[PDB]
Amino acid sequence: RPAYRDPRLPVPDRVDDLMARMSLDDKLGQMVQVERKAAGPQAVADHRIGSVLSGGGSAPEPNTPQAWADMYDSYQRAALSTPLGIPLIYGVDAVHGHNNVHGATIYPHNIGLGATGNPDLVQRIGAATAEEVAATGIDWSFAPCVCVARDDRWGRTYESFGEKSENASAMTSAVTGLQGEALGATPSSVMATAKHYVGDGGTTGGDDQGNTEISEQELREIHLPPFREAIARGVGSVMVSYSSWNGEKLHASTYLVNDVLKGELGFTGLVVSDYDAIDKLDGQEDFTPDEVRASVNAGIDMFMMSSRHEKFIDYLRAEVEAGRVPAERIDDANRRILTKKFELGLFERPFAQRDLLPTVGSAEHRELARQAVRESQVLLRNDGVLPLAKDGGKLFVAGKNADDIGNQSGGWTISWQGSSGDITEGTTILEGIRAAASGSEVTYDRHGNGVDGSYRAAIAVVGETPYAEFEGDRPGGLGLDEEDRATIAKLRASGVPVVVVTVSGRPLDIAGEVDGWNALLASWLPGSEGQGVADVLFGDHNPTGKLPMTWMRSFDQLPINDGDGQDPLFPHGFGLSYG
Ligand SMILES: OC[C@@H](O)[C@@H](O)[C@H](O)[C@@H](O)CO
Ligand SMILES: [Mg+2]
Ligand SMILES: [Mg+2]
Ligand SMILES: [Mg+2]
Ligand SMILES: [Mg+2]
Ligand SMILES: [Mg+2]
Ligand SMILES: [Mg+2]
Repeated sequence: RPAYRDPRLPVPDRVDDLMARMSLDDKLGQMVQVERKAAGPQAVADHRIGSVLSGGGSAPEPNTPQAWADMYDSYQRAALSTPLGIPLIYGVDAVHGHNNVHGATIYPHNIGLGATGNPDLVQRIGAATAEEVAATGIDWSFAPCVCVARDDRWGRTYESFGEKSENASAMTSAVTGLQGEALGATPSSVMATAKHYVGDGGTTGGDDQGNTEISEQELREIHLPPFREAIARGVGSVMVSYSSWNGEKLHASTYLVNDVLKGELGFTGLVVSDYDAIDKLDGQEDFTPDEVRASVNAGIDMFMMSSRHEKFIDYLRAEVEAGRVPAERIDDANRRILTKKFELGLFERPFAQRDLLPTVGSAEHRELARQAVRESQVLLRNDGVLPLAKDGGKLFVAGKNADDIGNQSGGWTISWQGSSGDITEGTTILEGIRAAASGSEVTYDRHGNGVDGSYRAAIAVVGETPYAEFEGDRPGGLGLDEEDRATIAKLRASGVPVVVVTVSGRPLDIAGEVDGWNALLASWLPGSEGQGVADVLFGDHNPTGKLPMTWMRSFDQLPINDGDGQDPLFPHGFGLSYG
């Protein structure tokens, strides 16, 4: 009988009726998103908490798609038992597939997706990702990063679709895939998150969580446009950045968050903080009442925290009681959060859609991922060695990234940082090479040992190991490590033609060596379907990818970006094909 329980009522009328019935404590609870390790289902319900997230690597046991759905439903049952029965919204980083879930499809990271120049493909990946997430019940992915990465030293360069605002703006089609045209319209609708607002790709030195020291014009012309496009597509959520703009923390920027994002850009959705982001406002651990006040009054609606939910609620209650946070600010945050819960259909269909569990890691989704692997490959040098024949002559394969699911997936794969090894279901690049050259003997040695002049070609799959966020900052350099250079030198010493394949999250500093390589193929972080690399190597896919970042002649040029007058090794948009 309460109007908010009427599923035929317009959403704003349902929101009005529910909020009319809420105590201040109910409203404070809705503004909390707590990490699952800090609060089980009962505690989430006891505090009337609005949201739970899994941080990177935060899986139930066992890590299976069914166990995630069970975990989600367990939290939801408790939330539904409260006096108002406001359903929980659950968030997760599903940033290249449902990447915390073992056996989920792992798509190329954003930088390779930007290299495809194919927004329709990115949209299809958003839709397939949303299906695999909705199978586990989770309602909300912290994706896409619409960050415009301007300094390759940044540990999140690979989460960026490219260095040009055009790149990221075009790829906000990921939002349309994840959400559908209308949030909640289909059962696999999953709320998307434009992140991180704003300027995370512009920090000085590419330092993660750093300071973006640029004019308002530069901020608006380079970093803002992808947010505008995501909003035009109906993005349900925007996540604020840890970084600063001209020394002002984004999480305290009333101007950028309230005045520009909510006001000028007219964003009507849910503004969420980054993880324990208010804690970092004063540079000291934990959050103070001052940090709560500053960030709530900046206009943020929901606060993502690793623990201390009861302390957050107590602090915010006191701020509201004292009038330092106006009552309308709490109501604005609740109207935005509850609206998305109603739009997502959570008051009608709160539980995991287990009919979708068979799609998780399904062949059709892996075929889509393989197509993204193919199109993300960027051919940068080729003297004729590529494409390799399927003629039967012996091939040699080497490199620490040749036969490693985890290395080819990079960060945010099962764990937060990612890791090396066979960490989820997929096909390695070496396995794709063996299958492409199905009539050929294929010798593999990580370090190139055993290669000789009897081989018709040697393939060295080198580059980075997995990282995420600040752990991936590289102020010290981006050259190949000593193993990669030793292995390539061993292969070149055989006199055999050498194909170098970079598995990396960004351009690497290779200008001093590249002239010795018969071919160079940039593969980025292709994900679980490594066979798409062999598709290009053997000419099944004539390379179509183009560089989404300008490729340095020297580490000393960073930051290097299209139009800055510097002379690059390869310019933005560069990519060879077979001719
Ligand atoms: O892109 C930011 C991401 O959403 C982050 O907030 C994660 O949720 C957290 O780091 C998980 O450990
Ligand atoms: Mg599907
Ligand atoms: Mg759901
Ligand atoms: Mg750093
Ligand atoms: Mg603090
Ligand atoms: Mg495998
Ligand atoms: Mg650049």
